[PDB]
Amino acid sequence: PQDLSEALKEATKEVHTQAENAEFMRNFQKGQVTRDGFKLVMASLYHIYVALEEEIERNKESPVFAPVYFPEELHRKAALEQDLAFWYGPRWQEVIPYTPAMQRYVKRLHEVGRTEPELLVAHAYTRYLGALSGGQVLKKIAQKALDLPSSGEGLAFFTFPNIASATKFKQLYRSRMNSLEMTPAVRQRVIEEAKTAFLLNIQLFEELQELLTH
Ligand code: HEM
Repeated sequence: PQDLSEALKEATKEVHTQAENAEFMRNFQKGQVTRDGFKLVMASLYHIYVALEEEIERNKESPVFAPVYFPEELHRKAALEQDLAFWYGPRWQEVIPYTPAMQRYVKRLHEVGRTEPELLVAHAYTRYLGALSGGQVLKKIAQKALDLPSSGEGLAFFTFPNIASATKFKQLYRSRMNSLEMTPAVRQRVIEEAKTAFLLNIQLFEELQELLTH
Protein backbone atom coordinates (compact mmCIF):
# COMPACT_ATOMS: atom_id res chain seq x y z
CA PRO A 1 0.00 0.00 0.00
CA GLN A 2 1.70 3.18 1.27
CA ASP A 3 2.39 2.33 4.92
CA LEU A 4 5.42 0.24 5.87
CA SER A 5 3.13 -1.31 8.48
CA GLU A 6 0.29 -2.16 6.07
CA ALA A 7 2.85 -3.42 3.58
CA LEU A 8 4.32 -6.08 5.89
CA LYS A 9 1.02 -7.20 7.43
CA GLU A 10 -0.26 -7.99 3.93
CA ALA A 11 3.04 -9.15 2.40
CA THR A 12 3.39 -11.90 4.99
CA LYS A 13 -0.28 -12.91 5.01
CA GLU A 14 0.38 -16.14 3.11
CA VAL A 15 3.60 -17.27 4.80
CA HIS A 16 1.92 -16.60 8.16
CA THR A 17 -0.67 -19.23 7.24
CA GLN A 18 2.22 -21.52 6.34
CA ALA A 19 3.57 -20.88 9.83
CA GLU A 20 0.25 -21.62 11.56
CA ASN A 21 -0.17 -24.86 9.67
CA ALA A 22 3.24 -26.24 10.59
CA GLU A 23 3.02 -29.85 11.84
CA PHE A 24 4.46 -28.70 15.19
CA MET A 25 2.38 -25.53 15.47
CA ARG A 26 -0.87 -27.33 14.73
CA ASN A 27 -0.17 -30.18 17.17
CA PHE A 28 0.27 -27.34 19.65
CA GLN A 29 -2.96 -25.52 18.78
CA LYS A 30 -4.72 -28.88 19.22
CA GLY A 31 -2.94 -28.99 22.57
CA GLN A 32 -0.84 -32.13 21.98
CA VAL A 33 2.71 -30.90 22.70
CA THR A 34 4.79 -32.86 25.20
CA ARG A 35 6.98 -31.23 27.84
CA ASP A 36 9.79 -32.34 25.53
CA GLY A 37 8.57 -30.37 22.53
CA PHE A 38 7.65 -27.39 24.68
CA LYS A 39 11.13 -27.61 26.18
CA LEU A 40 12.49 -27.38 22.62
CA VAL A 41 10.73 -24.15 21.57
CA MET A 42 11.67 -22.35 24.74
CA ALA A 43 15.28 -23.25 23.94
CA SER A 44 14.63 -21.95 20.44
CA LEU A 45 13.14 -18.67 21.55
CA TYR A 46 16.08 -18.16 23.87
CA HIS A 47 18.73 -18.48 21.14
CA ILE A 48 16.70 -16.34 18.72
CA TYR A 49 15.93 -13.51 21.15
CA VAL A 50 19.51 -13.34 22.49
CA ALA A 51 20.83 -12.96 18.98
CA LEU A 52 17.95 -10.63 18.05
CA GLU A 53 18.27 -8.48 21.16
CA GLU A 54 22.04 -8.50 20.92
CA GLU A 55 22.01 -7.14 17.37
CA ILE A 56 19.45 -4.57 18.60
CA GLU A 57 21.88 -3.25 21.23
CA ARG A 58 24.31 -2.86 18.35
CA ASN A 59 22.07 -0.52 16.39
CA LYS A 60 20.18 1.01 19.32
CA GLU A 61 21.47 4.46 18.39
CA SER A 62 21.45 3.80 14.66
CA PRO A 63 18.91 5.87 12.67
CA VAL A 64 17.90 2.67 10.90
CA PHE A 65 16.66 1.16 14.16
CA ALA A 66 16.49 3.73 16.98
CA PRO A 67 12.82 4.59 16.21
CA VAL A 68 11.71 1.07 17.17
CA TYR A 69 14.05 0.72 20.14
CA PHE A 70 11.93 -0.29 23.16
CA PRO A 71 14.18 -2.27 25.59
CA GLU A 72 11.94 -2.14 28.67
CA GLU A 73 8.73 -2.72 26.78
CA LEU A 74 9.92 -5.73 24.77
CA HIS A 75 13.32 -7.27 25.69
CA ARG A 76 12.67 -10.99 26.31
CA LYS A 77 16.18 -12.32 27.13
CA ALA A 78 15.64 -12.29 30.93
CA ALA A 79 12.11 -13.67 30.57
CA LEU A 80 13.35 -16.69 28.59
CA GLU A 81 16.30 -17.20 30.96
CA GLN A 82 13.90 -17.44 33.87
CA ASP A 83 11.69 -19.87 31.95
CA LEU A 84 14.62 -21.96 30.70
CA ALA A 85 15.93 -22.40 34.23
CA PHE A 86 12.62 -23.98 35.18
CA TRP A 87 12.41 -26.15 32.08
CA TYR A 88 15.98 -27.49 32.09
CA GLY A 89 17.16 -26.95 35.66
CA PRO A 90 19.86 -24.66 37.18
CA ARG A 91 22.13 -26.18 34.56
CA TRP A 92 20.08 -25.12 31.52
CA GLN A 93 23.00 -23.16 30.12
CA GLU A 94 24.90 -26.44 29.95
CA VAL A 95 22.08 -28.84 28.92
CA ILE A 96 19.87 -26.89 26.47
CA PRO A 97 20.18 -27.89 22.77
CA TYR A 98 21.26 -25.70 19.85
CA THR A 99 19.92 -27.19 16.60
CA PRO A 100 20.90 -26.29 12.99
CA ALA A 101 17.49 -24.70 12.37
CA MET A 102 18.25 -22.57 15.42
CA GLN A 103 21.73 -21.81 14.07
CA ARG A 104 20.44 -20.58 10.73
CA TYR A 105 17.98 -18.24 12.39
CA VAL A 106 20.71 -16.88 14.71
CA LYS A 107 23.15 -16.62 11.80
CA ARG A 108 20.74 -14.65 9.65
CA LEU A 109 20.07 -12.37 12.62
CA HIS A 110 23.74 -11.42 12.93
CA GLU A 111 24.49 -11.04 9.20
CA VAL A 112 21.59 -8.58 9.16
CA GLY A 113 22.73 -6.97 12.41
CA ARG A 114 26.10 -6.08 10.91
CA THR A 115 25.82 -5.88 7.13
CA GLU A 116 22.10 -5.19 6.67
CA PRO A 117 20.87 -3.32 9.83
CA GLU A 118 18.13 -1.50 7.90
CA LEU A 119 16.51 -4.95 7.88
CA LEU A 120 16.82 -5.69 11.59
CA VAL A 121 13.47 -3.96 11.91
CA ALA A 122 11.68 -6.70 9.93
CA HIS A 123 12.77 -9.29 12.49
CA ALA A 124 12.07 -7.13 15.52
CA TYR A 125 8.64 -6.57 13.99
CA THR A 126 8.07 -10.29 13.37
CA ARG A 127 9.21 -11.44 16.80
CA TYR A 128 7.83 -8.68 18.99
CA LEU A 129 4.78 -7.58 17.02
CA GLY A 130 4.12 -11.21 16.22
CA ALA A 131 4.20 -12.43 19.81
CA LEU A 132 2.11 -9.46 20.86
CA SER A 133 -0.60 -9.66 18.25
CA GLY A 134 -1.11 -13.21 19.46
CA GLY A 135 0.51 -14.42 22.68
CA GLN A 136 -2.75 -15.20 24.48
CA VAL A 137 -3.65 -18.40 22.60
CA LEU A 138 -0.01 -19.46 22.75
CA LYS A 139 -0.43 -19.11 26.52
CA LYS A 140 -3.99 -20.48 26.75
CA ILE A 141 -3.08 -23.77 25.09
CA ALA A 142 0.35 -23.76 26.72
CA GLN A 143 -1.34 -23.67 30.13
CA LYS A 144 -4.01 -26.35 29.67
CA ALA A 145 -1.88 -28.73 27.57
CA LEU A 146 1.35 -29.10 29.57
CA ASP A 147 -0.68 -28.97 32.80
CA LEU A 148 2.51 -28.61 34.82
CA PRO A 149 2.18 -28.35 38.60
CA SER A 150 1.32 -25.09 40.41
CA SER A 151 4.96 -23.98 39.99
CA GLY A 152 4.22 -20.50 38.67
CA GLU A 153 7.25 -20.46 36.33
CA GLY A 154 8.33 -21.32 32.81
CA LEU A 155 5.92 -19.09 30.90
CA ALA A 156 7.14 -15.59 31.79
CA PHE A 157 8.19 -15.18 28.14
CA PHE A 158 4.53 -14.71 27.29
CA THR A 159 3.89 -11.80 29.58
CA PHE A 160 5.14 -8.34 28.67
CA PRO A 161 4.68 -6.76 32.15
CA ASN A 162 5.91 -3.36 30.98
CA ILE A 163 3.05 -2.87 28.52
CA ALA A 164 -0.40 -2.16 29.96
CA SER A 165 -2.16 -1.82 26.62
CA ALA A 166 -0.92 -4.06 23.84
CA THR A 167 -3.39 -2.26 21.62
CA LYS A 168 -1.86 1.17 22.10
CA PHE A 169 1.75 -0.10 21.96
CA LYS A 170 1.30 -2.05 18.71
CA GLN A 171 -0.04 1.25 17.50
CA LEU A 172 2.96 3.25 18.69
CA TYR A 173 5.24 0.70 17.08
CA ARG A 174 3.54 0.81 13.67
CA SER A 175 3.71 4.60 13.92
CA ARG A 176 7.46 4.42 14.66
CA MET A 177 8.05 1.96 11.82
CA ASN A 178 6.05 4.06 9.36
CA SER A 179 8.43 6.82 10.45
CA LEU A 180 11.56 4.89 9.46
CA GLU A 181 13.44 6.45 6.54
CA MET A 182 14.17 3.99 3.74
CA THR A 183 14.77 4.00 -0.03
CA PRO A 184 12.19 2.17 -2.24
CA ALA A 185 14.75 -0.60 -2.66
CA VAL A 186 15.36 -1.04 1.07
CA ARG A 187 11.63 -1.05 1.70
CA GLN A 188 11.02 -3.91 -0.75
CA ARG A 189 13.89 -5.77 0.85
CA VAL A 190 12.69 -5.24 4.44
CA ILE A 191 9.36 -6.63 3.33
CA GLU A 192 11.31 -9.45 1.72
CA GLU A 193 13.23 -10.01 4.98
CA ALA A 194 10.00 -10.31 6.94
CA LYS A 195 9.25 -13.26 4.64
CA THR A 196 12.75 -14.53 5.40
CA ALA A 197 11.82 -14.33 9.08
CA PHE A 198 8.77 -16.55 8.71
CA LEU A 199 10.71 -19.11 6.64
CA LEU A 200 13.29 -19.35 9.40
CA ASN A 201 10.48 -20.04 11.86
CA ILE A 202 8.54 -22.46 9.66
CA GLN A 203 11.80 -24.24 8.94
CA LEU A 204 12.37 -24.26 12.69
CA PHE A 205 9.14 -26.04 13.63
CA GLU A 206 9.68 -28.73 11.00
CA GLU A 207 13.14 -29.35 12.38
CA LEU A 208 11.80 -29.49 15.93
CA GLN A 209 9.12 -31.90 14.71
CA GLU A 210 11.35 -34.54 13.10
CA LEU A 211 13.32 -34.17 16.35
CA LEU A 212 10.40 -35.29 18.48
CA THR A 213 9.53 -38.33 16.37
CA HIS A 214 12.54 -40.47 17.27
C1 HEM B 1 -1.06 -20.70 16.57
C2 HEM B 1 -0.32 -19.98 15.53
C3 HEM B 1 -0.60 -18.67 15.13
C4 HEM B 1 -1.84 -18.09 15.03
C5 HEM B 1 -3.20 -18.83 14.98
C6 HEM B 1 -1.63 -16.66 14.79
C7 HEM B 1 -2.66 -15.74 14.65
C8 HEM B 1 -2.48 -14.40 14.39
C9 HEM B 1 -3.55 -13.42 14.39
C10 HEM B 1 -5.04 -13.72 14.36
C11 HEM B 1 -3.00 -12.17 14.33
C12 HEM B 1 -3.77 -10.85 14.34
C13 HEM B 1 -3.73 -10.35 12.90
C14 HEM B 1 -4.60 -9.13 12.65
O1 HEM B 1 -5.83 -9.24 12.81
O2 HEM B 1 -4.04 -8.07 12.30
C15 HEM B 1 -1.56 -12.40 14.17
C16 HEM B 1 -0.66 -11.41 13.77
C17 HEM B 1 0.69 -11.65 13.50
N1 HEM B 1 1.35 -12.88 13.67
FE1 HEM B 1 0.55 -14.61 14.23
N2 HEM B 1 -0.28 -16.38 14.63
C18 HEM B 1 0.35 -17.61 14.78
C19 HEM B 1 1.71 -17.83 14.50
C20 HEM B 1 2.62 -16.81 14.18
C21 HEM B 1 4.04 -17.03 14.08
C22 HEM B 1 4.77 -18.36 14.17
C23 HEM B 1 4.62 -15.82 13.91
C24 HEM B 1 5.99 -15.62 13.71
C25 HEM B 1 6.88 -15.04 14.72
C26 HEM B 1 3.54 -14.83 13.89
C27 HEM B 1 3.70 -13.50 13.53
C28 HEM B 1 2.67 -12.59 13.39
C29 HEM B 1 2.81 -11.18 13.05
C30 HEM B 1 4.09 -10.40 12.76
C31 HEM B 1 1.59 -10.61 13.12
C32 HEM B 1 1.23 -9.13 12.98
C33 HEM B 1 1.30 -8.47 11.61
C34 HEM B 1 0.90 -7.00 11.65
O3 HEM B 1 0.45 -6.52 12.71
O4 HEM B 1 1.02 -6.33 10.61
N3 HEM B 1 2.32 -15.45 14.09
N4 HEM B 1 -1.25 -13.77 14.26
